[PDB]
Amino acid sequence: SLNCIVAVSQNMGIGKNGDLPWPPLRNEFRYFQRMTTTSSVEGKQNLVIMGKKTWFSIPEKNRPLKGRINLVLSRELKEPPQGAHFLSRSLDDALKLTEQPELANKVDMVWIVGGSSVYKEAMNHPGHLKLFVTRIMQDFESDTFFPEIDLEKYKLLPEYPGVLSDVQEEKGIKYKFEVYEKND
Ligand SMILES: NC(=O)c1ccc[n+]([C@@H]2O[C@H](COP(=O)([O-])OP(=O)(O)OC[C@H]3O[C@@H](n4cnc5c(N)ncnc54)[C@H](OP(=O)(O)O)[C@@H]3O)[C@@H](O)[C@H]2O)c1
Ligand SMILES: Nc1nc(=O)c2nc(CNc3ccc(C(=O)N[C@@H](CCC(=O)O)C(=O)O)cc3)cnc2[nH]1
Repeated sequence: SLNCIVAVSQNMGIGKNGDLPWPPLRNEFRYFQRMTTTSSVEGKQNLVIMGKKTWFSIPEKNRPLKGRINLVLSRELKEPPQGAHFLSRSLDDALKLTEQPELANKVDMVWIVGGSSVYKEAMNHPGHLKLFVTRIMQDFESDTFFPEIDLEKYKLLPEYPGVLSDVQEEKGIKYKFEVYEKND
């Protein structure tokens, strides 16, 4: 299945000057690490698809995201950024690549991890799509925003395996984990 994962502020912001609009939330990042890294199929890895700015928004010491196959999207870059496993010129080229048997046999989940335009194209992609959305319950100054969630297609699930639905809090900031789903 194809999955998006994101943390959004109340104003639906996701980035500010190539970083997150809020201070580091240690447990929310752990959640991101766990969901993207954990495969539900023994012996297979997970694969993350991300835009170019998101890739460089990750501290160099954490690149590539360990335990996961990192794929970057770019139309300008000649070579893949140092540390990336794959480069693709479009979202669909990347998805077509994950379906190649040499990959599919080693890959379980595909995770879209940003940025904005990558989120938008994926959420309108036809098929089975899940959105793992962390609702940060506080407005934050942002220059990049998450696109609209169409509630005529996406349904908020009341629970999901491995996700705590209770309100969380770190550094004084409250947030909750949500999961939306659509089929075709
Ligand atoms: N809160 C969160 O969950 C979250 C998640 C991710 C990112 N962020 C934040 O969001 C910001 C980055 O997001 P962003 O939307 O500004 O940038 P982005 O979408 O990560 O990257 C934009 C660039 O990626 C390439 N690209 C994107 N979509 C493509 C496509 N379909 N095909 C080919 N290339 C494609 C292009 O590079 P070229 O110009 O080379 O073609 C484009 O200029 C940062 O501040 C980051 O910290 C937040
Ligand atoms: N829910 C969610 N939260 C985020 O913070 C998030 N961030 C991005 C993009 N930004 C980043 C920035 C840093 C790292 C990072 O350093 N990841 C490491 C360490 C996590 C940790 O232990 O804090 C990793 O292995 O996940 C990941 C994504 C994309 N989707 C997200 N989705």
